[PDB]
Amino acid sequence: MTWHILGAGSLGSLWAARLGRAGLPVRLILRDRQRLRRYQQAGGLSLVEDGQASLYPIAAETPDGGQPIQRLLLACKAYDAEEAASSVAHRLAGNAELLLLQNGLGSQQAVAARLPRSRCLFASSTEGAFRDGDFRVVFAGRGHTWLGDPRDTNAPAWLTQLSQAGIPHSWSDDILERLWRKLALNCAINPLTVLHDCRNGGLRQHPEEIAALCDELGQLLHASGYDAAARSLLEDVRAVIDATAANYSSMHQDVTRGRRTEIGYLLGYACQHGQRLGLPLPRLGTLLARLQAHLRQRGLPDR
Repeated sequence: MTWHILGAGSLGSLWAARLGRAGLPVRLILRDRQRLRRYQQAGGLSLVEDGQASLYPIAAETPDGGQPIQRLLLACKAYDAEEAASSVAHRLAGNAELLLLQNGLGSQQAVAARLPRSRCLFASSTEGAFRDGDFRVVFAGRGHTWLGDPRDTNAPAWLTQLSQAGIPHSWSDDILERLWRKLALNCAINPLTVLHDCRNGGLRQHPEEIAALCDELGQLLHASGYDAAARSLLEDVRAVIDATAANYSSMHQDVTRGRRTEIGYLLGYACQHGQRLGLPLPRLGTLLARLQAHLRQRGLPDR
């Protein structure tokens, strides 16, 4: 019944604002008591829509106290997901369901294995949101979220509550195919944007590099049972480049801001998966090696 929100991701606050303002029970799970004290001083969660700011006084708490968690939304970086879910594992009720809003792959399976008695649903979202302060989030762009569970493919009954809160979603009976579509899309664009220090539109000047990457990424999708994604991957990459030509990729923004990237769940996960299939991916291998060396050169982690 209650929507417990864990993680400091921008999407978690956007979900919490829409869920709470629609009359659904929502409870924020903040990091520590110091963070809870500052949230109470701010008075609630501030959402910015088209320049207009609104204050949503959602109830909040810390992982140690509170009621049993039956439904948890995990919205954090992929490298923080396992550590975050384990901080509230003592409050999971057995019938608990987890909605994992992490980019890439790897962290979802790690959380699912760490919490065997809980149901971990996978999510892939295109909604844009960024933080402008400790408890202030800007609704940057409308998007769509795909939900699914590889272990239990039947849709839950609470999906209609998301419709009431205006959260666009679709239940997919093969959520792994959706996550692989977006991961292969990330590997073809973001690594080159960091190495070349350019906007996504600048990748038009490297057509053969894009084609060779999608070639190996297409073989990786074919070897994993995702034929439809592999055939349209190249034109899908071309469409995203033209649609986001003036934008800097999310990984380009992470590096320029001196922060850790999610490479361990994007290009690093792809090359890892190709090795397990015995599928050689040399171009992605050197691309991964150049990206890791690029990160280490600036004191940033390479995983």
